[PDB]
Amino acid sequence: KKILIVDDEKPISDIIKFNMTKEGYEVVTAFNGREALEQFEAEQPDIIILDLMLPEIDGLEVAKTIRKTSSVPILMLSAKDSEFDKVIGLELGADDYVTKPFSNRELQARVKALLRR
Ligand code: BEF
Ligand SMILES: [Mn+2]
Repeated sequence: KKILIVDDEKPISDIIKFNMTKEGYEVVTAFNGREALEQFEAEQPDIIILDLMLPEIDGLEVAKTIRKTSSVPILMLSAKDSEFDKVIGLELGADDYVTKPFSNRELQARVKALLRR
């Protein structure tokens, strides 16, 4: 299965990529919202892990845009942790929302859980 990881911080991106690889997933990466949409269209990932504070296009806009055409599972992963952030994320179409700092194992488990549907 193929995961698109969207995050503008390379160290965070790398950590997630390392862990999903070790899990057997094919990983594709994007470092801003424009790249996220471009990779989504080119790669057709099975699941997107989606940072919110991004250059070019923010994660909410990315999610809103993707949802015009696709029901691909989206897991938002953000330092933004307020009630408002989580609720708007989910209402815009995120299937799950995980906050930074995060557990690698819990991220793994939630990806498996989302894929399971
Ligand atoms: F910049 Be992500 F919203 F932690
Ligand atoms: Mn960010």
